[PDB]
Amino acid sequence: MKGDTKVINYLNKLLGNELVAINQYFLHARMFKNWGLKRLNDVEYHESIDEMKHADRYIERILFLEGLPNLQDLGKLNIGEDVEEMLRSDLALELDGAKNLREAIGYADSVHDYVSRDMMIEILRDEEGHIDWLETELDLIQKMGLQNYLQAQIREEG
Amino acid sequence: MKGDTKVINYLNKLLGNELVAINQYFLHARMFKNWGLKRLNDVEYHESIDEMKHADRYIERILFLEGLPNLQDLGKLNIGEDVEEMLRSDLALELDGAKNLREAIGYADSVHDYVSRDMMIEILRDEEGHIDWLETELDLIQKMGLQNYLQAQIREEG
Amino acid sequence: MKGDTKVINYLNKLLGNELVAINQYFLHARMFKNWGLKRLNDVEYHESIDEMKHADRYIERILFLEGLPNLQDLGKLNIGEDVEEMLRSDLALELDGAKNLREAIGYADSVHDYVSRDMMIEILRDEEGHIDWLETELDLIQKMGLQNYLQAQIREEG
Amino acid sequence: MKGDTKVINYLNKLLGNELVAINQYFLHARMFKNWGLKRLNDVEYHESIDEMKHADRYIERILFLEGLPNLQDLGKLNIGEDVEEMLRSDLALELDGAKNLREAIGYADSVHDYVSRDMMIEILRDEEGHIDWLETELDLIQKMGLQNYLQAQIREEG
Amino acid sequence: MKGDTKVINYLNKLLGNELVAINQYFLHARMFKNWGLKRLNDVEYHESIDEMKHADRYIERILFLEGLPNLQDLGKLNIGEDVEEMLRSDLALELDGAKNLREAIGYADSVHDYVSRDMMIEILRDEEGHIDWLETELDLIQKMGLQNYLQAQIREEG
Amino acid sequence: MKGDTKVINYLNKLLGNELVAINQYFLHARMFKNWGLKRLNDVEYHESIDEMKHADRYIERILFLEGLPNLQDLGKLNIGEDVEEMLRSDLALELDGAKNLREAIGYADSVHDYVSRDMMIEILRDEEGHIDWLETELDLIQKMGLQNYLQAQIREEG
Amino acid sequence: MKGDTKVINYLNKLLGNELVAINQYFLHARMFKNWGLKRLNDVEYHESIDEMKHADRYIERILFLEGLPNLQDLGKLNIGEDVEEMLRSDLALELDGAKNLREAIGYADSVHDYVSRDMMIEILRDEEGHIDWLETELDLIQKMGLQNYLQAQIREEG
Ligand code: HEM
Ligand code: HEM
Ligand code: HEM
Ligand SMILES: [Mn+2]
Ligand SMILES: [Mn+2]
Ligand SMILES: [Mn+2]
Ligand SMILES: [Mn+2]
Ligand SMILES: [Mn+2]
Ligand SMILES: [Mn+2]
Ligand SMILES: [Mn+2]
Ligand SMILES: [Mn+2]
Ligand SMILES: [Mn+2]
Ligand SMILES: [Mn+2]
Ligand SMILES: [Mn+2]
Ligand SMILES: [Mn+2]
Ligand SMILES: [Mn+2]
Ligand SMILES: [Mn+2]
Repeated sequence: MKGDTKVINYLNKLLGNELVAINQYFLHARMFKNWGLKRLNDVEYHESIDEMKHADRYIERILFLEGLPNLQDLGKLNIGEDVEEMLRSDLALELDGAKNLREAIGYADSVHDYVSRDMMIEILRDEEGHIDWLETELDLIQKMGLQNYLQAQIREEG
Repeated sequence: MKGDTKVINYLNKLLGNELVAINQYFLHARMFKNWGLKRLNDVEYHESIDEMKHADRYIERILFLEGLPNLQDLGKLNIGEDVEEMLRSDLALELDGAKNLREAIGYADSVHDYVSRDMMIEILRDEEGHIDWLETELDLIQKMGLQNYLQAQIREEG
Repeated sequence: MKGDTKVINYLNKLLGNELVAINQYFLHARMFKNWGLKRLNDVEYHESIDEMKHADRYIERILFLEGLPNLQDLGKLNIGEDVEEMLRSDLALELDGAKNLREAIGYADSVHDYVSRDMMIEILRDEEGHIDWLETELDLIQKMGLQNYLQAQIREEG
Repeated sequence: MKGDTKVINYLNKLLGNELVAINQYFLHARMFKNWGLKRLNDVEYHESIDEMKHADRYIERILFLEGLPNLQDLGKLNIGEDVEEMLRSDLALELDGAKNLREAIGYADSVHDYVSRDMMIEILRDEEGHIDWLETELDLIQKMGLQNYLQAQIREEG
Repeated sequence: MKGDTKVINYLNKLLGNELVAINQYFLHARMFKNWGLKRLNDVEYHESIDEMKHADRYIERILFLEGLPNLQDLGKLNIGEDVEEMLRSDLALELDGAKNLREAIGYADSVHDYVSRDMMIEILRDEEGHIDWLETELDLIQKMGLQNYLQAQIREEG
Repeated sequence: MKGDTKVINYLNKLLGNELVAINQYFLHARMFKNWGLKRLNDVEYHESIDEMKHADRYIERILFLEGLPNLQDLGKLNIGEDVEEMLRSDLALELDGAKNLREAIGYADSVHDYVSRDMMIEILRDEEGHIDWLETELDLIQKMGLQNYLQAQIREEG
Repeated sequence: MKGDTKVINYLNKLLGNELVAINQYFLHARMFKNWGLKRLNDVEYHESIDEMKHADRYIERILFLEGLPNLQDLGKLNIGEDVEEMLRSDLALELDGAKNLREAIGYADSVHDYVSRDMMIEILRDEEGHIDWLETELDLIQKMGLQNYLQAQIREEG
């Protein structure tokens, strides 16, 4: 079905954001894994899989709307050297994505693409949830201290 | 454990190949899906997941060997406009990867990194398997004709 | 138990026929498999296993009758280059075997070896069944056309 | 996929070895069976089926590598007249096959056909296992004496 | 089957390494157990059992190859007085074994003993895995501090 | 808890005996296995595991009693060249161990270490049981003759 | 049955020791419980129940031996004010009981009351086990520090 051109560009810009989040969350998960920090490996791997699934939703909507998914442009990953710096790059990436999402949702709404808009509010709701996890971890590091925080990651939660 | 520097570069060059195969196989799967070609969507999606799992094996080996995984450089995707052109870009990508793998396996062997070498022979064995599927499909297109070939893709196999 | 010498030679001549049918049906099954023609791989592999089991019945009867099984002389395989030519070499091999069987059954009967005779009528009944499958396929190729025939082989029957 | 010509010849030379092992192990199994030596019939029949499955692996690899399987040339079977002579022909055949395999594995490795090479190391591992069984039986015949050895074969093991 | 003499010596040298690892890992497990450090007792006991099973693989290969297993020469155990010193003697023993293994694998390969070679790459892969556990523990001790590290060992993981 | 010094030395002398029994019973089991003598492999492997478990009981008692387990001194193994010679070295080792145990039990009793004493009477009871098996086998070899005895070992008991 | 008078007095002296251990372990369990230290409540409550069951064994043996159980004399409880002081009073009580037990076991043995003697070696074995737990806890308090030790007691082990 023929979509609005500027909705298709927002969808590609947003898909482009997911492509860096997938790679950055996946490499952080495996870095935490290699350090023995199992709980951090499991939560970050899951966030990686969520972004994978978001990228898949945009690829499919762009194709239905008769656009072309751009999987060729990868933005700049910010890895970090320690646990706290790694969790802050992630919080910062999420905060930018949420910002681009707010803008795209408002545009899709103004051109009456209500289905693309609802897709994006669902993805925004998942991003606000990752933002909540990252903020609480970063605070817990300050409150219990890094050595206590690292000790809490070596066994997995349920 | 400290790995050989040139083994760590081969592992990153190879990881870099998987990153384009993941994106190119995933976008081809979803293009076939949008066209109604369900069987082709299912096989190409599975190949995408295999490359995902290969990329994960290299990320973990590079980290143990004390190197840094490069998830920042994405090579050039070659998408294609029709079914046959899409399957040929995939066969060509696989044929190059197999070529780089043969070279890396030989080097890892000469520096006695037998575990990195065996990991790569396993991945090479999976790639030869994707090469076999792609070659047979491309031949079947010539033998039964494209309209018959497209008709065979609209329901999924088991 | 001491068998009739000429019955033991018919049994070896017939065993010799099964040894080429086993190899020719097995190589055709794997050729069809490599071409993507799964239904043809499954039926020809099964015919190969039937001939295997026939060869086993003759080996055991020749040994009871105090003869020596000849597994050393392999006749000339006629492979074929395409689907239709491959199925016609098979039909032709079966038609010759059935001819040698008719002759051996009549001889075993005239020397009163009724058990060797009944063994051979059972094997003849299986060969007439392979002849029926091969003839119907060769006719279906003419009636629906080769491209339609090849399309029907890519998924397996039940 | 196009294979190295000399790898395809080693694969055919090896397939040719399996074709005599299949026939020689199968006829020995049925000879032991006719003599009442059930345990020897069961182990030799199983070795026959293993060679069958090895021959199938080579036929499929040669076809993928774009060669032609040679199922037309059967080498010379060495049957034997008694139990010990029969088991020694088998040990001798296995010892030759292992020798040709060592040579082919080294060549496949030097042309970087690591998947054909690994296939052959797996088959070599099964052949070393048959070599172990045959050597132990031949020693047990000397240690307990032939009449005791024959008595041990009349019921099947588990 | 008659093996290469120098392969049989590498196999005995390597068996000799496993005999000290078995005793050193077993005594460390029981020392950690006596100190209340249950998680460390369980992981080190399991490593002890792996070495037991490796020693068993070499004993059986040397016997098939017609050599004699040397279970009479025990090298020098390095026990350690505290947790960190104990884990570093283990890391150091593993690093030496891996070094002797790399050398033996290359020799077995050059004499074409591909089955003894593959046995050793499998054992090398298990040793690289123990090396990974030991390195991560030694780093976690530095990152969370010894009192936090000791507190994490008093209950067992799953 | 602080143990008596001479009790801790008896416990180490005894642990030292178990370390040769473990290695001598394990190598005899695998030699019988390689010869085809399965029943003898299973019983001797089990005796090896019992000694393993005895060595573990002494290591743990010495540690509680505040001593140091000596796993560094391995005595002289007496392997043997044939079945009967191998079983007699085992009977002789057991007979010595039982002798050292009788002496240690009496000493532990005189210093009132009743728990170390009871541990040792339990281990003595297991050793008298291995002595019974070895004596009966050695007699059965004389009564039925070696060729009959070897024939009885080729299948496993229950 | 009429017992030896001095065996009956040792049995009452020992029963008298269990009566203080029951009360001291039970009050310590409930004190740890009230402080939130659940793991310490569970282990000390179980030790209390073991002493209960020991007191029951002595009451029954004294009655069979025709003596009178003395449940009227309670010795002096040493409670303690903090966690470490409480665990040391317990270790000290156990160490005295073990001392009286060693003496009684030797006397019962010299008058040939082998059944009363074996009853007491079983109880001694349980007391050495409580001694092991108490010593390891007291060391863990020094090694991980009291605040880490108290944090580890707030959830129960399995
Ligand atoms: C173009 C970007 C990618 C897309 C669109 C994508 C999509 C997916 C999807 C849809 C799944 C299945 C999710 C589910 O469980 O329901 C998946 C799984 C997975 N992906 Fe990706 N992925 C991408 C990139 C990557 C990369 C770079 C890696 C990193 C190595 C990766 C690793 C994985 C892994 C390990 C799994 C789990 C596979 C399994 O065992 O099932 N993916 N991905
Ligand atoms: C002397 C000729 C041969 C005889 C007498 C023979 C006999 C047999 C028999 C009795 C079986 C078991 C049939 C059943 O399932 O009940 C069998 C299975 C089989 N044979 Fe043969 N065979 C012969 C040659 C071959 C050859 C040349 C190949 C080709 C590679 C082959 C491949 C197989 C395979 C793949 C199976 C199935 C094995 C399994 O997975 O169970 N056979 N054969
Ligand atoms: C010549 C060296 C040794 C060899 C070849 C050896 C081999 C084995 C094998 C094959 C097993 C069974 C593994 C399984 O669970 O699958 C085993 C178990 C065991 N070994 Fe050893 N072992 C050796 C020395 C020792 C020593 C010195 C000790 C230390 C006291 C020991 C203690 C044990 C224990 C406790 C088990 C578990 C037994 C059970 O409950 O099943 N082993 N060993
Ligand atoms: Mn997202
Ligand atoms: Mn997110
Ligand atoms: Mn790949
Ligand atoms: Mn691939
Ligand atoms: Mn037939
Ligand atoms: Mn037929
Ligand atoms: Mn074979
Ligand atoms: Mn074989
Ligand atoms: Mn090892
Ligand atoms: Mn190891
Ligand atoms: Mn013992
Ligand atoms: Mn014993
Ligand atoms: Mn008590
Ligand atoms: Mn107690």
